Amino acid sequence: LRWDLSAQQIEERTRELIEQTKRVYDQVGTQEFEDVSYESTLKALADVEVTYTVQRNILDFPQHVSPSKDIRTASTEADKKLSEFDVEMSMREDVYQRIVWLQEKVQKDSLRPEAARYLERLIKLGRRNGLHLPRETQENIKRIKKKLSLLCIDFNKNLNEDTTFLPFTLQELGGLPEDFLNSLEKMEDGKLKVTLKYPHYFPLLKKCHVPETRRKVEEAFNSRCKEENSAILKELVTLRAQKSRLLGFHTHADYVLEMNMAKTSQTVATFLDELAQKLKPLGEQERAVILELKRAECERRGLPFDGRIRAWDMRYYMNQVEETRYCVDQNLLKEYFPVQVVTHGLLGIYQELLGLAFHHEEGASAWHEDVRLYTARDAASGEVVGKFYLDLYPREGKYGHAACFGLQPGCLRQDGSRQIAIAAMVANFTKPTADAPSLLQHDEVETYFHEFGHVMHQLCSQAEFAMFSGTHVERDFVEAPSQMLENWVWEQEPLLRMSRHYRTGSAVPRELLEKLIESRQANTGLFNLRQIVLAKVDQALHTQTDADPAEEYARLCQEILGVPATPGTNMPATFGHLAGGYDAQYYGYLWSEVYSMDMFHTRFKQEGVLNSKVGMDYRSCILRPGGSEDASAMLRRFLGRDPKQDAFLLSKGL
Ligand SMILES: [Zn+2]
Repeated sequence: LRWDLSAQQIEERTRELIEQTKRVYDQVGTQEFEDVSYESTLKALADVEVTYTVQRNILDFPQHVSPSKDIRTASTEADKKLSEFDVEMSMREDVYQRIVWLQEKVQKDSLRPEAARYLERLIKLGRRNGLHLPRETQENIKRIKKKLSLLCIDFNKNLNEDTTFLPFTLQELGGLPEDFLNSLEKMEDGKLKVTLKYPHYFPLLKKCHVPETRRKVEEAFNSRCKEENSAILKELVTLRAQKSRLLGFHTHADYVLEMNMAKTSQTVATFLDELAQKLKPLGEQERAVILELKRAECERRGLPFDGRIRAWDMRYYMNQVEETRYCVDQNLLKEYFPVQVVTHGLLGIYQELLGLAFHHEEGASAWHEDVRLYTARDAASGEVVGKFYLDLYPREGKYGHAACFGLQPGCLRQDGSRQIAIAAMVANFTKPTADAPSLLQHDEVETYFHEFGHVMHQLCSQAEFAMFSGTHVERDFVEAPSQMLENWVWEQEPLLRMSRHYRTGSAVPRELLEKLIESRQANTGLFNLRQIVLAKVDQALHTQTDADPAEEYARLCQEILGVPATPGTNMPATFGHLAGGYDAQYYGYLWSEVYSMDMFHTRFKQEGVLNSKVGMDYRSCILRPGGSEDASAMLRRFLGRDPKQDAFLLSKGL
C-alpha cells in the first residue's frame, strides 16, 4: 500500500494498471484451445486479480479520506475509469470462451475445492452476463441494460435534485428546538422555509407537536416526483422482467436471488410472510400504546382526536414512546462512553474473542495524522494475521459515514505464499479536545462495534482466491456477522468493559444499564413490520407482472403495519433502493438481522458471551472461509443445523 501518491501519479498509475491488466486478459483471450490449461487460464486470471485489486484500492481509496481535494478528485476519476474497465473485462467473450474450454478440459473433481469453486463462479458470472447466449439475445440484453441504467440515474437524480419546500410560521412549527429554527430561510412573508431534505423532514415529524404541520410535510415528502418516478418505476419493472427472461429466469427476483443465501423468490416470500404473522401481536400492542398516547395528547393540547394512527403520527409517537415509556437518560449515559474508553474496551473484547493481540505501529505512514495503524497478531505465537487502520474523526472532504474499506485482500500470491489482509475502519466520532470530551451516543458505540466486526472478517478470512477474500460473501449474509456482534453492546459485561465516567472514573450504574438494554425493544414491532412492508413491495414489483406500486404499498401498509398510506401519495416513487442496486434484495436487511440473532443466541448466549472457545469457533466457521464457502454451509456448521427465526422472535419477547 502507498499513501503518498499525488494527483498526477494516481492518473498515471491508473492508465498503467489498466494496460498491464488488459494485457493478461488479451493473452488469455487469444489462447488456442490446445494451449488452454489450469495454469495458463485459471491461475493467470486468479493471479492478475490479486495484483489488480491491491492497486485498484490504492487508487480509489483516497477519494474517501484524502485531506487534499486534488487527490480526492483524481481518485474519484480513477475509480470511474477502473469501474468501466472492470465491466469491460467481465463482458469479454474471447476470455469467456477459454474459461468454458478449461471447464471442458478439467477432469471431474481434479481441482482443489476453492479452485473448483472459483472456476464455477467464473462460468456463472459469464452466464449471468449472458455471454453463452445467441447474438440476438445478447443484443437485446445490452439494449435493455442501457435503458435501465439511464432510468435508474433519472429516478435518483429526480429525487436528489428536488427542491420542494413548505412555508410555516413559528407557531405551526411548535415543538422544534431553537437551534433548528432560525436555521431556516426566513421568507419575506415571515414564515420559515422547510425543505423535504432529511435534515428537516425527520426532526419535524419527530418533534413538531402541531399535527397539521406533520400532515402537510408527510404528504409532500411521500409525493415527491410522484408523476415522473412512478412512470420510470413502471418501466424499470417491465424492463427488468424482460431482461431476466432473456437471461433464463421467470422473474427478476429469481435472477437476483440466485446469488444470495435466500436463493429464490419463494424462499423470500415465505420468510417475509412467516415473520409478519409472528410479529402481528406485537404490532397490535404497540399501536394500542400509540393510539392512547395520541388520545391523551390531543386531550392535553385541545386538539381534535380522530381515533386513528395516521402516517404522520408514527415517528412522532414512536419517539414519545421511547422518551416516556423507556426513559433512558442519554445525556447521562454519554458521559460513561468517552471515545478513548470505548476504543480501548472494544479492541479488548475483539482480542479476547478472536485470540488476537493488536499492536499499534507508532509513526506508521498514513493519509492523515490522526490515523492509527495496527497489526493483528495471534495471541500465542505472535504470528501476523493482518493489519488495520483506524480513521475515527471528522474532517473536510472525508467520507461521512462509518465503514470498513478492504484495501489489501488476504489471499495467496502468484508464488503460493499468503499475503495478509489490510483494511481500514472509518468513522466520524467527534475528536476529543482540551476541555471538550468526545462522548459517544449508544448508537455510535453500536456502529463502532458493528463496523470493526467487518474489519475482523476482512483480516481473519483465509481464502486463497482474491474473489473470495474477506467480506466477499452473499449480499444477504455479509451483514449477519456484524449484526450478531452488535448484541455485545446490549449486554452488561461487554458494556462495562467499554465504559467509564469520563471524569469521575465511576462505572455505569446497573440501574442505568438495565433501562438502556430494555430500550432496545422500543417500537421494534412497528419498526420491523414497516421494513417487511418495504421488503414485500420490492418483491412484488420484481415478481409481479402489472402490480401497481402505490396500491401494493397502500394495501400492505393497512394489512401489515396497521397504519394507512396517505391517499394521493406514492412512497414507492421515492423508494431509492429500487433504483440503487437493492432491487429485489431489500429483504436482505431483515434476513441478515433475523439469522444473526440465531448465531448469537444459539452459540454465544448458551456457551458464554465472552468465552474464547465460542469465539474461536466463530472465527473458524464464519470468518475464516471468507466467500470460499456458501453462507448456508458456514451457518450449518456453526449452529449445528439450519438457521431459524426462533431466536429473533424470542429476543422480541414473543
Ligand atoms: Zn455492515
